Amino acid sequence: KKVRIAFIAVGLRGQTHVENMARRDDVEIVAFADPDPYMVGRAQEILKKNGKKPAKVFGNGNDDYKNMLKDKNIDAVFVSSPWEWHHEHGVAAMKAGKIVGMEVSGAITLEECWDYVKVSEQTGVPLMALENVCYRRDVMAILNMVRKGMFGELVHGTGGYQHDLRPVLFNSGINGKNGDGVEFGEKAFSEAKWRTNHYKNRNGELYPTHGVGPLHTMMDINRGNRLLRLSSFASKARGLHKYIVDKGGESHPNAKVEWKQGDIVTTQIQCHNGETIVLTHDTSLQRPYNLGFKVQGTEGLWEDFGWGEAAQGFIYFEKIMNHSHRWDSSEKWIKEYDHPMWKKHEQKAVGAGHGGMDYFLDNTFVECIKRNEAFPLDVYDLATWYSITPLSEKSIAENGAVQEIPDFTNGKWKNAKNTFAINDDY
Amino acid sequence: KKVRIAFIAVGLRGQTHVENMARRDDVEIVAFADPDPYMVGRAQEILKKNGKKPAKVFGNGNDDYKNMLKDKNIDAVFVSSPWEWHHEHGVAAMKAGKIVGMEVSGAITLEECWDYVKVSEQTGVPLMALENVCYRRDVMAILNMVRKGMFGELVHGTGGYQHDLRPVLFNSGINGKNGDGVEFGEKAFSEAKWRTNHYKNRNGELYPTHGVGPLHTMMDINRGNRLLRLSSFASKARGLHKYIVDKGGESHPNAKVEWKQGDIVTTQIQCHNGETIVLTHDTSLQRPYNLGFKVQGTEGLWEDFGWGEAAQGFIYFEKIMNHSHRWDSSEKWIKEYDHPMWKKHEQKAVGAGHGGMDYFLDNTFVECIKRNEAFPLDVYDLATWYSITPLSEKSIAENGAVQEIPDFTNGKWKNAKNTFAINDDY
Ligand SMILES: NC(=O)c1ccc[n+]([C@@H]2O[C@H](COP(=O)([O-])OP(=O)(O)OC[C@H]3O[C@@H](n4cnc5c(N)ncnc54)[C@H](O)[C@@H]3O)[C@@H](O)[C@H]2O)c1
Ligand SMILES: NC(=O)c1ccc[n+]([C@@H]2O[C@H](COP(=O)([O-])OP(=O)(O)OC[C@H]3O[C@@H](n4cnc5c(N)ncnc54)[C@H](O)[C@@H]3O)[C@@H](O)[C@H]2O)c1
Repeated sequence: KKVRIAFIAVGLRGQTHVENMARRDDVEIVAFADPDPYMVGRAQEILKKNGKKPAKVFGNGNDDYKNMLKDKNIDAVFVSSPWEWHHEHGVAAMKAGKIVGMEVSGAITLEECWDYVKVSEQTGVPLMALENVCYRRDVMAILNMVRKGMFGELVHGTGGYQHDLRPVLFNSGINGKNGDGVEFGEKAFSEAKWRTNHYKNRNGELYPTHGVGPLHTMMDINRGNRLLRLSSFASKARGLHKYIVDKGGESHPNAKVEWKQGDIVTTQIQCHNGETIVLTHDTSLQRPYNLGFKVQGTEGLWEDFGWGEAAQGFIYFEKIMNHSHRWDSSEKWIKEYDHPMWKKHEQKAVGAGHGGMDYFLDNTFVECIKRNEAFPLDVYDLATWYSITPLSEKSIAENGAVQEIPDFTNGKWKNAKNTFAINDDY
Repeated sequence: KKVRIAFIAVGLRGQTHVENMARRDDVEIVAFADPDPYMVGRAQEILKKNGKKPAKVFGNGNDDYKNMLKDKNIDAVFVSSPWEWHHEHGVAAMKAGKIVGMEVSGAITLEECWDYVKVSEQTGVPLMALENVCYRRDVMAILNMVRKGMFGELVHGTGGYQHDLRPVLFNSGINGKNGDGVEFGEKAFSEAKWRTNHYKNRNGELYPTHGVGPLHTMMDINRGNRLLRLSSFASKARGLHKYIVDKGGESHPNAKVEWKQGDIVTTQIQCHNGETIVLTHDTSLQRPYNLGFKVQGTEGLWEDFGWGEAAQGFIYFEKIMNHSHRWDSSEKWIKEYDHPMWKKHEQKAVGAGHGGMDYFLDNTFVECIKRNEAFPLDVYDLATWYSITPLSEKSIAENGAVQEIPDFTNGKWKNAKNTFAINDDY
């Protein structure tokens, strides 16, 4: 009756998924696949901490996931691997008959986006885009207000991954430590080992899901609407070089690397039903954390400035606020229109509980498997968001030229219905 | 010894310029040219109120400015006419040997942008772009911080004319009244008479100067940097139709007009020295007033949410703020780094004084004439900002295709020096 789940990659983010599953007694954690013994060790400690038995470890090189996927007992897998490993891990999972929870990122190539959907359609094995910010308390509250008609008809939104990643892109290489050095690549630890190389070799919207995901759900993208085209402008890169000099001096070998990834990459996107979206990738500069959300329609306007707390935003509703022409604090609105799912299950995610928005994301994953129902953020959505990355890179190489975004649904977007957070349970 | 100034167009904005000049005893207001007797009447009342003698009125049709320009006593003129009249009024002014203060807007065509500069170079008569938001107290404070090196090297900025104009684009037609009806065109009053037609017939960045101007001064545009290219995305238009129905019912003839101007138009702009700029035109929807400024560099980040007051923003300076990773209120920073010009001349613009940012703008205009010095926002800048409009329209017609922005300076941008607000007087 319970769901048997394994993990491909149990690094820092895979470990969060391990803790979420480890806390549920409707899930048995069967196995881990990860070639790093230190990462596996803390994942196993998360298990011991929750009173669940250890997992079978597949730590023999990069290809040992192939052997874990032969386990017929395995129902579903979480893929929390580096960006370059996403496609290989997920399709091999679906081909082995394993339902996939796919961590976010962009695609390495446009080609893998199509291979996700086409492999999933052939195998009949569904895949969930694990976009956690779609389950952020304020975002879910705003979604609820949009559905209540409080924003009227939406015309425009903004959002973006705007989060200082300098302390994560560089470290010493010591296991367990970030922001303690200027090393990246083979000798560095966690994301510095692999993510930072993408900043050296590429220039584009490398991380579009956190900003676009909320807007996707609010504007019915792939569910009565879809994304038509985009154009990407990239600023110069200055922040990663400056950080390396300020932390580890001019004498470091790494002070010599020219970074291709501009500090700010902005992407304009046209939607079928008239809306427009602007994303911003901002990870190599000093700043507070803020994804820079704007949801704007004919009767409502919301803008945030924080990391998702009720009071960390501004809101204006003309007809409800007596045409005051002044921002209200978002606080009372986010609390009044807290999504039923959060109001019901709050104490599983926060307070007594744990995980926050991540609890709710992985809860949907598990409940969709148990109930044998389609994921609300599915393989078509993954492919769509993922495609923003290679198409932004092509736009930048073509000095901002407009790239057409493919329709990965082949017409299915027209009549598909929005099933994201449409009840209070999952 | 004093400057003799006339006015082409004395509508509501021209009247502000009349009041500014009327309050100075280093200026004599000689004449007005305006075919609307009601507008002339309140301009004359502004004169009587300040104890200055009445002006010669040239109110005989649209072409009566041509006769006012024959007055050899006239040193300079302010042009505060409708957008479609800007080019004709300004070049005729320069050809008559009159120094021009040009009100802001965009260009009707790309062609007039070149004609401004080429007429000014031939006649030797300079023209000032009257961008008042460049003199906004918080903006001037931020400019000062940028020049002090507090933001480090700038990579990115945002800004935009985001101001609910629905009550101005439609009125009854009664003289002196806005937001009191649903009429526009020949029977409507003030800006509803002419501006609203642009929303019917065009779709683009119709008003770029308020957002781009501050960034221009901070990034040294046309003064060691310049604008390379742009791409414009337009959302659907819904807000003007909705406003007409909510105010004057479905039965109005105007409920039938399909508006071409999308509610949100965003424009990405590449700068020569690596910076990028995103503008937003937002005038046909409910919202508080906020131009949505962002100034972002390697050591500082500023974002506003208000209409320019010290506390209406957030700021983060890594090295000065102990790497707190938290927004500070902009209040103490805007006050501490108040531009010397404001600190010195505060009481001429606010408190005992009058005009605010507009006092400082028109003060620079007058002091540059008296001193026979080049304007800091000159004819090349006008042409540049103005060009954003027709090029955005072309981009939207071409589904976001990238338009090259001309170099109106012909290489002069490389060695030209930033002279905007570089002293405490003008
Ligand atoms: N949604 C979120 O809030 C969120 C947050 C952080 C990271 N992420 C995403 O999670 C993914 C991983 O990020 P991370 O922070 O955990 O990085 P990490 O370096 O800590 O984890 C990567 C792990 O993958 C393992 N790995 C590499 N190749 C493998 C292979 N071939 N087979 C099995 N395991 C392999 C590594 O040994 C490591 O343990 C990325 O896609 C990242 O963008 C998402
Ligand atoms: N910088 C700012 O803060 C600011 C603010 C508002 C408006 N503006 C700009 O000022 C300009 C005018 O706007 P407004 O609000 O004063 O509009 P308005 O309708 O009140 O004024 C326009 C005036 O021009 C006159 N006019 C029209 N054709 C003329 C002609 N051929 N010769 C002489 N006069 C003529 C009209 O009779 C009217 O009095 C526009 O470019 C607008 O964008 C700037």
